[PDB]
Amino acid sequence: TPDREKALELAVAQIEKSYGKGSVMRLGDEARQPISVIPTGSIALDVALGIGGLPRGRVIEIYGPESSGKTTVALHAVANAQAAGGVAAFIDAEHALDPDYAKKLGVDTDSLLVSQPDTGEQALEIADMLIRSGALDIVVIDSVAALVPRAELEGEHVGLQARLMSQALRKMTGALNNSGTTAIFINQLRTTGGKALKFYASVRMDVRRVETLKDGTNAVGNRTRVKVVKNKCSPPFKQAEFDILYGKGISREGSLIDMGVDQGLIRKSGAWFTYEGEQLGQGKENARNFLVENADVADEIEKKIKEKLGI
Repeated sequence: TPDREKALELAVAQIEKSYGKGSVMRLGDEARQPISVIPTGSIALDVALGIGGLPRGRVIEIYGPESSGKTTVALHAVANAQAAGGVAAFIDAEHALDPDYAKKLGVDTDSLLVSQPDTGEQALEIADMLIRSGALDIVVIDSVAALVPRAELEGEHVGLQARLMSQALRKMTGALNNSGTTAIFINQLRTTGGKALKFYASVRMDVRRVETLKDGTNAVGNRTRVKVVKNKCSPPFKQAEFDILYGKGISREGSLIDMGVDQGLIRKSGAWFTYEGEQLGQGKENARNFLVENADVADEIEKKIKEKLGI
């Protein structure tokens, strides 16, 4: 129906105009690639997000159970944002951060601004102050659930934690868009996904442990799964798997191999992984180990995956 196709295009454009880009997409669409994004530390996840990383100037939510990897994911966003010359902040109401781990996976913890605020509103106001400066590239709020309202802490009104977020998220959303600063809210499952946060966030990611990685006999890490349940920057509902190795973090090299074979850029002659006629290793671990020992080939593979895809 040629007469229908135009009407459909028109309707889509009218929606796209009056509510902003990404208000409607076909799930098979290619993503519109931004100038800069914050890579996540896994290329598989970067591809699931469409735009190759987390968007700038937007509210991001990352949630999952305890021991899920959601904080690891947020810490890689901090590492990479820093690695590109950015400044980072970490508003903490959990008191759980491990800086040694943070450092190993790549965070410049010395330069990391940290705040341990007294109330939930103090946390968001301080976040807003930092954002409105224009000097921050990323701010992580850990976590939504821990943000206790002042009235409740002072003894003095029941569901005003929801009223608190709504108020602040409206104010914060404008501040983030102007500054180009990404705000990451970490949230726990067992509030569930915020309430206001669920609707203000441009990207929502659901993070979970799938299975224990076998280090011969002992556990060296976890296979992690992430579904992008909400995505205003690129078609949603895509998922990715990657490895989080204890003490090291997300195995970048492991994820290059996974997306490597997925995209045909890496072939398999039996248990051997092959790239460009050369061999990477027998089994996944040798191939992974090879790529960390050979940064140049890992970057070449990373380059070729991005190019074959959107970016």
